[PDB]
Amino acid sequence: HAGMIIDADYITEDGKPIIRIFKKEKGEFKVEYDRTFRPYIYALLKDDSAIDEVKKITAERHGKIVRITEVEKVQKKFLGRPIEVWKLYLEHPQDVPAIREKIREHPAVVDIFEYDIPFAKRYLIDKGLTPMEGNEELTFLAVDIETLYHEGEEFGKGPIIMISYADEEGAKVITWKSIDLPYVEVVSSEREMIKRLVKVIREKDPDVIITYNGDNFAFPYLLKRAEKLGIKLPLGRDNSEPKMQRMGDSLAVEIKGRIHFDLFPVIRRTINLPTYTLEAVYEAIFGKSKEKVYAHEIAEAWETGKGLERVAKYSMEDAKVTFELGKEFFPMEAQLARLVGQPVWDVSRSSTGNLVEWFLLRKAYERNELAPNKPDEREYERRLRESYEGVKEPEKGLWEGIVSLDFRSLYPSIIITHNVSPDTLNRENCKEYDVAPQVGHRFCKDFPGFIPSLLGNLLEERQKIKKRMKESKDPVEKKLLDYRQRAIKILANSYYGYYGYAKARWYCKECAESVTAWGRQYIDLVRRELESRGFKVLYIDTDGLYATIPGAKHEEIKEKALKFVEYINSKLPGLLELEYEGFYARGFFVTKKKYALIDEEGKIVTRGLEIVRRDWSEIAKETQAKVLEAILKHGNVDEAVKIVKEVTEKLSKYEIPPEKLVIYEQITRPLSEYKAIGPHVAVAKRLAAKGVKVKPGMVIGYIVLRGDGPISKRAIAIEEFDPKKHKYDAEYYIENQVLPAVERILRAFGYRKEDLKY
DNA sequence: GGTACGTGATCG
DNA sequence: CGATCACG
Ligand SMILES: [Mg+2]
Ligand SMILES: [Mg+2]
Repeated sequence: HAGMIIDADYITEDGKPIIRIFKKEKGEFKVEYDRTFRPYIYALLKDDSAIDEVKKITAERHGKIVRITEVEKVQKKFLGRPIEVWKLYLEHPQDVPAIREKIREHPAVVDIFEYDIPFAKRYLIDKGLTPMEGNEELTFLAVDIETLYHEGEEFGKGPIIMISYADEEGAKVITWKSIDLPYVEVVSSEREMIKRLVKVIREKDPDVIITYNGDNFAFPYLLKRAEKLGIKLPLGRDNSEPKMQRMGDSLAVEIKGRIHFDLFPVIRRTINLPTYTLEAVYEAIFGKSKEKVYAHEIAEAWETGKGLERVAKYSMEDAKVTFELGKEFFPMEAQLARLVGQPVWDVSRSSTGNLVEWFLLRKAYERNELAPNKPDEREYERRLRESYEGVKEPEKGLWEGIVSLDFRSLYPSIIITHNVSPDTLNRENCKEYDVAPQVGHRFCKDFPGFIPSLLGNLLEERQKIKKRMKESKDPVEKKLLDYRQRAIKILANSYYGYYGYAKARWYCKECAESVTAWGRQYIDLVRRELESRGFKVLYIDTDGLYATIPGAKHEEIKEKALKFVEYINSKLPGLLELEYEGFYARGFFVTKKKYALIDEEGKIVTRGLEIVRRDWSEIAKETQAKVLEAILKHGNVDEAVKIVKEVTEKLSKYEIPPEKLVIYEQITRPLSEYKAIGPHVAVAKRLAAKGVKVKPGMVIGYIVLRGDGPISKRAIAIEEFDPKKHKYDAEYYIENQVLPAVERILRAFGYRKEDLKY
């Protein structure tokens, strides 16, 4: 007796928390309320007698004192050992951060546990509730906005000039200037356009609102303009406004009762691109071109009133492709949510490490296993500093016909068979153990470890799904089950990396090294078997390898490689599996996770080399693209070296246009809060002194001028740069922009920074 | 309702 | 050098 859980949160009523579970039941929105769930933490005491002193600990919050409501002695498992801890109950979840350190402080408290779990996620776990279960069909709406922007303006100065939305009914634009198009709704003002978006969202009542970077652009901007205009945005199903949440240094927006699905973090994790522009992303997924209308063109069309039909078509397409992309990427996010038992909102905005931790926390509750704590700043830094033990340095030069092989589906099987877990590492009075090669870590065989045990169930569940897929005549369940087995593969293949994740609860350096040591025996086997087949291995890392058959035909390399994977998988026991990732026409390798390739369709794929960001000048970005194109598209490293020598000489002779020398960097604080004054801050302070309203979010465009001292004293605001009066710093653009951009790439061919000038 | 991550440039 | 700051 349940529908599909889409989210969960809590509200406070008479100072007491009420859990809200948002559900979709046979097409209808339902909200369930729970007033009975209580927040709690665990305390490990030196002796049971101490509970009388410990239960009397107090804190303060909201003018009122905070108390431990009730105490309960519980028997749990910690570090693969029985443990007795006290469950300390509180009235409100905001009581936990107020009292937890007062409890930890106590002389009779050995340690505290499970004290930083958000209340609604604590509820989902403890109540055994899993989001996104069932065949419930959700509704979707893509939303986008276009704003009037001028160089280096304060966030929200310019009005919103268009709002676009799309669904299965089509893509529409709301604007407040006359545009004669079938999909354009013309209203009287920015205020009436924002009120129309509110009306469209309330009427369509979508379960999912899809945006492209709506967390940082569309919704913060809508909220800023709504504030300036004195209007509300009752977008929540409870009529609440979209809520900005601070995630890192960037934002995350939640719309209560709905799933705000921002594609930007999703696409950034899923696919590898030098830029994540909507146009680049759409082309990568659907193989279709999308036209861009730049901010300066939008401003010119709006202010002049000429060429506005072009701007409205761009706004309409932004919503249309946002809808198509959302429908493409949501199914996998929905199955990952269900698998880890947390809402899509949170899961779509998480790293795989955090997905593993949410899976582990729920599994720990189900297995009565006390969860280890997250490290403190000291421990987190020490983990970042730790050195692991075990591949080779890449082959130099430009290689043709490159085959890509993936090793990742090897590691879950190694964790399971060798019982690699923090609870099985170096156990006292162990009867039988596995010793890791080289590294020598001992893993107890006496009981299955917490992680190996879960992994085995994950892998068995995936095999059952795959078996149901072969035996199914229904194409609808085959589709759903395919996303489910893919979600398990993604989660299982994230465990190896998680053991080494410095913020992990079940962090285990020895576990990660041991998996690396056992894994290496299979990587050495793959390498040897490839090499006896005539293959040259050009690059090897724990993730995979790149190989070619020097001087062979491309179809021969493919055929032999495909035959090779088929053969190795037949020799490797169990679920240990090698995967043929792909083929590349050309490629070069600099170091670990620093390489560049080109496929047979002419698409360039790189890792850890490209500088397509606003804080790098166009001259450096343009030169680097030209160097990569000379190498990968022309197969000519001599051309790439000549490109760099020409650009640097042209910079020396002041032959490069100043527009290609601009650096852009955002102001993120009040100017007095800066500890180190970088060039953009030095420029910003001068603007503020002139009367400019400098605020966090303002992007500073500057050019570095010739002179003595650090660059900060020699940087000028772009609007103040006069080509007649000012002279840019050619040495800075050569040595700090152009050469660093290309020196890593060209190192793969034997050139040093010094070889790239006349 | 806890506030990302890895990585590289520049300051102090 | 270590610290500080920004990108996407
Ligand atoms: Mg747009
Ligand atoms: Mg939430």
